[PDB]
Amino acid sequence: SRRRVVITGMGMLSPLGLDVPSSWEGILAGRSGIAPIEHMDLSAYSTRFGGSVKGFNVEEYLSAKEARKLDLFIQYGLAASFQAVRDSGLEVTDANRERIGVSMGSGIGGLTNIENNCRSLFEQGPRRISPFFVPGSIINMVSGFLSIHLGLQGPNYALTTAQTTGTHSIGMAARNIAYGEADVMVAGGSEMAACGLGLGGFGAARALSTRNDEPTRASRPWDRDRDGFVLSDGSGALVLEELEHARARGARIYAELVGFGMSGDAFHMTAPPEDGAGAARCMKNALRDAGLDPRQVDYINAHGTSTPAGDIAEIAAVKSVFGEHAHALSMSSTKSMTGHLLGAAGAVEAIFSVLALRDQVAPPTINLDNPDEGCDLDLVAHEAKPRKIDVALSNSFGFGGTNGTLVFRRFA
Amino acid sequence: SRRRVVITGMGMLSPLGLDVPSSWEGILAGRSGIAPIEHMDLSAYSTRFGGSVKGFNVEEYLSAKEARKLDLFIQYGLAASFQAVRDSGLEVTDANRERIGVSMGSGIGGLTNIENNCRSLFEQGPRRISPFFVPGSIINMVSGFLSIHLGLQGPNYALTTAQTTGTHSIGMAARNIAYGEADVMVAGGSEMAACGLGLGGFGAARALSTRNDEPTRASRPWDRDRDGFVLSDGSGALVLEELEHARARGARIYAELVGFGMSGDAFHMTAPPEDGAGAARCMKNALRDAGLDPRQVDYINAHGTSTPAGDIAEIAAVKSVFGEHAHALSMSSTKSMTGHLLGAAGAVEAIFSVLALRDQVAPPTINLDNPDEGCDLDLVAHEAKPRKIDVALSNSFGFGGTNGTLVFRRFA
Ligand SMILES: CC(=O)Nc1ccc(CC(N)=O)cc1
Repeated sequence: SRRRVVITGMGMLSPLGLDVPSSWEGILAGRSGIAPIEHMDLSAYSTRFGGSVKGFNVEEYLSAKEARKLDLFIQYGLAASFQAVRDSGLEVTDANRERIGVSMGSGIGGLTNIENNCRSLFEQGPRRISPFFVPGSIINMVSGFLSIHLGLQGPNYALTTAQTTGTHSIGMAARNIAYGEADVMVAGGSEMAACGLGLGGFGAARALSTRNDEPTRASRPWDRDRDGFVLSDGSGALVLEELEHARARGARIYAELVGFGMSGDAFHMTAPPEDGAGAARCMKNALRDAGLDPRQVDYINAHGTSTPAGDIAEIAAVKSVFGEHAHALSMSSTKSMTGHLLGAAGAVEAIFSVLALRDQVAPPTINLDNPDEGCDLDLVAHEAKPRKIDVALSNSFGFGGTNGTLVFRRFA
Repeated sequence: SRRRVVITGMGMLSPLGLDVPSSWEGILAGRSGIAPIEHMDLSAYSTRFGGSVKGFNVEEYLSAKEARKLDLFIQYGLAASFQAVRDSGLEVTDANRERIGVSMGSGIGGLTNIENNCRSLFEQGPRRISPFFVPGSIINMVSGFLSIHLGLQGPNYALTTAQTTGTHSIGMAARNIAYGEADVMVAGGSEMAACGLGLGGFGAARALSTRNDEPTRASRPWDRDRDGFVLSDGSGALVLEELEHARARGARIYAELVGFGMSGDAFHMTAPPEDGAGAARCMKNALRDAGLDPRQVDYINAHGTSTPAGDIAEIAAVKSVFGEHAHALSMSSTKSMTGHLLGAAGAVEAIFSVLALRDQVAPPTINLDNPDEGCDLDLVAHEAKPRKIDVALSNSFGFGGTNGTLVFRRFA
């Protein structure tokens, strides 16, 4: 048998806002968080824009001294996690601290720290590398720092499955609780790869939209004029909680996490297969996990990266999985507004999926001016759509052909 | 309901050899794999030695063309994965490809590659960044590339939990099989952190031994003259397999994986607590998971990094878990010979723990000339000790206070 898992707290930094309600307000308004990147020389770069976190104040969370030790991705991870725990009302005690764990991940980790320490290294040699370089840059330090700050002694780990990280982190945290290895988990991911290395790295693979003239129109999933993904920064964290543990302390329950699917394409290092066979297997695995029929799905938060191959594969995968119901569900890419937070994409999009359930509204796919060949599904073009949503899927399909799907259902 | 998990295949690059048998021969012979580093000028560094992989031929596994796109840690991860799969005798088919997954982790991932591309960016501009920078450097691409080469469509993910990565990777892969998410998993980790930022970063933290004039004597777990860990490179991979699946195909079974434990210290970003309270919680979780009397434990492969605080914390944790039986079991650190492979430490040491079971021998702790205050257990000083081993435990502890324990026993 298996215990049920609910969402009792959510936290976020995104290009739309410094918390969940501000981000969600921008999502439902169709607002873009995309703009040229500042305080950075991007002259020799073919992409000069992205989703930055605007006006983040780390000292709401940490002392200036402890923040100086930590890469921005870790700072963002901690901000979302601290928000999620506060949002949950959970009280950590000697009686429960061994049952409360953390799985906060990242796709690329501490590129900003690596960049700045490389500067020191090359210019002045190794003795100028920060003593906190390693612990302040490695991906497990959101889980590490959070556990130390709150006294969490439950399972303590971090995933790194590129653009699938956040989805896998939440799913595997849910499994921890279901199989009785924990009663509470903080899970999600964080990312800050709007360094030269991130824009240069993805830029070198010509993976990025180069629509520098109109950065807010760059991310246009399933639009015939799309030219690659938009790089974005931020974090999402959820408090996952066993249902009876949640009910006993009178927690506010946003939604139930009913399904987790994983698969590998085993196809290509960066490109999905044309027919989305891997994403189809993963969605089917998630629905089977949830004991649900494809007909019961109302809302999908797509991966929807605005890459020509990625977008088309996801249409193929949804038609294959959902057959005569594929047009009845609504599917949207919130990456049309946020851009692609890579390892954090799955975390913030799980939150948007839970909020679609709370508010009975499908977030828009903005910039869908001219759907491409075969993009004839309900993709919620331009504006939010109020509707019945009992069951919401969130998909993540990343490099190495690693796929994740989460199934959320209304709780009452 | 929970299925049993056996080891059918193992693979390894270590400072002692280019496979498991050659590495194991070194272990039983008390040979050091530590030598001054030759692959770069370390004259400006306070540490100029480590455990390098010697004579690695990537063209035993991959085309030179593919290898040139991949960081050494991915090459090392693929080499150990391919060895483990071949050693398993398992044949991938349309019938089973969806039931075979991979969880190969790293602490740091492609630091060398990211450093080299940082150098190109700074000296020459962003147009010199490799288009293979991201897929050739990020941690999930051991899992990704292995799945692509072998056609593995099961759960596809990667852990990054610093020096606990290998242990966590193996443990959670076992859980995937135990719970029915997969019948086979390739699990372990790989590390190549021996670049400027790696030796420089650990150097800046004053974490590394500085015994440059006698590198083979540098790693001296529990010795009163120890002065930090020795940085080492390589990979460990194991094929984990549901027991009936293994029996059904006539697989050679090395041992059964009966116990996995995790805990957080919630103590310090980098320092283990002196009393080993988190290590003790972790081992107790693992032993309860295995349904064992602690007195059943015959052999512990310690974390045994050769840091003052780490080594002593482990004696304290073992004494607290095992009481008087702490004086009956054998505990050794193979890090005395291999050094600290960081994210791969848990992977190679799980293999040494299985081979301890197959051959009925406790590997030595070499260089244990003067055991420190309170280091009065059977630490297998100097020479391999043939003895009865029914149950073997492998411990890892990492930055973020992250703890993993694996419990193996003989299978009949
Ligand atoms: C394996 C390979 O073809 N590497 C590669 C590295 C760097 C670049 C960027 C450049 N213009 O030189 C392009 C390609």
